[PDB]
Amino acid sequence: MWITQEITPYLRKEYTIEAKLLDVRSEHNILEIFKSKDFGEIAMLNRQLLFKNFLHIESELLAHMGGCTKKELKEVLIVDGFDLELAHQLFKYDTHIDFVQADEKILDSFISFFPHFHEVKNNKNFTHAKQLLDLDIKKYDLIFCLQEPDIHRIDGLKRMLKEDGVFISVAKHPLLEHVSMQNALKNMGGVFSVAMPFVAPLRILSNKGYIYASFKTHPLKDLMTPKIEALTSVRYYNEDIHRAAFALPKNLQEVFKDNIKS
Amino acid sequence: MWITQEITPYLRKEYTIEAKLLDVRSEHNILEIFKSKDFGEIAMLNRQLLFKNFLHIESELLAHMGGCTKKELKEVLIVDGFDLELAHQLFKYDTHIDFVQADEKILDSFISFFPHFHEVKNNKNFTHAKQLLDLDIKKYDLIFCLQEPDIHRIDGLKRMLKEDGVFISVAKHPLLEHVSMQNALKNMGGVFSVAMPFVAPLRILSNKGYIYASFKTHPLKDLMTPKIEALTSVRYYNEDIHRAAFALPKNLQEVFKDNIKS
Repeated sequence: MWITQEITPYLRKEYTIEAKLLDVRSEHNILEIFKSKDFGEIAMLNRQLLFKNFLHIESELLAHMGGCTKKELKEVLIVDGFDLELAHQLFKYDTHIDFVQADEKILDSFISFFPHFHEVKNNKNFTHAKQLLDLDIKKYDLIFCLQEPDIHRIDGLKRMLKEDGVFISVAKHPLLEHVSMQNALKNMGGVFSVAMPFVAPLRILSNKGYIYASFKTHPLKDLMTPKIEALTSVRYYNEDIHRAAFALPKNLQEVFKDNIKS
Repeated sequence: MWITQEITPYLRKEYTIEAKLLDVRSEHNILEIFKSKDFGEIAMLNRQLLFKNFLHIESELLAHMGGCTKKELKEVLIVDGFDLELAHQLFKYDTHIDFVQADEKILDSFISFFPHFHEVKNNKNFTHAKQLLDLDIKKYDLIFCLQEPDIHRIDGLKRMLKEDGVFISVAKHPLLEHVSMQNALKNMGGVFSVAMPFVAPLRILSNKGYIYASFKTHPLKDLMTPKIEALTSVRYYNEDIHRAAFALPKNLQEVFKDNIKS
C-alpha cells in the first residue's frame, strides 16, 4: 500500500511502502514508521514525513548554520520537536543541549529510526525536559524552534536568547508559499534586527523553509570557514551550501524586501 | 480529476486539475493542457510537466546562464525541445536563434500557453527548422539541448560550438539520481574541459538537472554582472541565483570528483 505527503491542497506526493513497522499514539501525537525501498524508513509524525536515509540533510544544515556563524556554543536550546539528529550534529561542538519535548513516549519511539539515538541520549550534556518550566534559568547562544512559532512563542524564546544569540525556526517554502513566509518574516522582525529566510539546497521533496533570526550576528558576514572545514563526518554541509541557502530570486527579494532584516 | 508525475517508481506527485483544455498528438509526441487552480495551466508533454504561471523560472535560468557568462553571443542554437520562452529571454541579447524541432504541429499547439509565443516566432532573428541539416552551416556561441543527449548527439553539437562557446544541457536531479547525473557528466567530460552540474534553486517541483559545458568559458569565473544588471525585465534570475545553482552537498562533490571539470 501507500501513504501521502501534503505539499499543497492541490498537489500531493504518494510514497509506496513495504510495510508498517510501528504505530505509537499519545494524547496529542500520532507516530507511524514504514518500510521503504526509496528511503529505508519513513516516519509519519502528525501529517508529516521523515526520511531515514536523508535525516542528515536538515540536521546538518541547521546545526552548522548556527555553529559555524558563532565562536563558542556553550548552551543551546531546542524546542517543539523530536529531532534528536539535530542534537547529534550539535554535539560536534563543545556544548550543552537542553532539549524540550513534553511527549517522551513519542520521542523514545524513534529509538531505531534516528541512527544516532543512543549516542545522543547517552550524552552527559544532553538534558531532556517535558517543559521549558522544568529547566534552570539561563540564556542560550542558539535556540532551535522545530515548528513554525506564533507571535507568543517567538517572544517567549527571544527572551531566553543571548545578545549575540541566534534563533533558528521553521517556516514554509518561500516560493511555493511566499505569503506564509512573508507572515513568518513579519513576526520575526518585530523583535529581531536580523531576520532572513533560507532553504535546504537540493531538497526537492518538501514544502519547508527556515529563518535565521538574531540581534546582530549575520549568517554570511559572520560566517566562519575554519569552524566549517573542521567538522568531521558531515555529508551534506559545506560553505557552498551555507551561502546558497540564502539565495532568493528577484521577485521574492522584492516581495520580502520590507520583511528582511540583514 | 488529477494527473500524475513520477519522481521514482515508488514516489509520484499528483496535481488536481479543473479540466482538460487541449489534447494534441503527433506520431512521436503527445501534448495535453489542463486548467490548474495552482498554476493557471499545466502542460503535460510526454509526461514532462510545464507550469504556465512559472515558465519564467527555467527560461530565465537557462537563457541567462550562458548569456551572462559570455562577452558576445550572436549565434545561438536550441535543439530537442519546444521551449520558446528560452528563446524569448535570449532575445534580450543582440543575437540570432536557430530553433530546431521537427514536430511543428505540437510546437504550434503552445500558441496560447507560451506568453511570448507570437513575439518569438515572428522575430526577424528567429529561424525555425525541422532538422539541423536544413540550416546555414555555422558555429554557435550557444547551444541548448533541452533533452539529455546521448554520446552521438553530444559529438555532433560539440563540433558546432565556437572557441569560447558554451553548451548547456539537461539531466536528472542528482539528489535522488546521482548515478544518472554522474554518467551525464561522464559523457560531457570526455569531450569538454569544462562540465559542471547545476539545478534551479527553489524549484522543489522539478526532478530536473542541468549541465554547463565548454572548452574553457567558465560559469562562475567568466560571469559578468554588468550583463546581469542590464536585464530589467527578469523576475527570477540574478547573480545570487546564478552562483547558488552550482552549489552541491559534500557527498556529491566527492562522488562527482572524477567527472567534474572546473
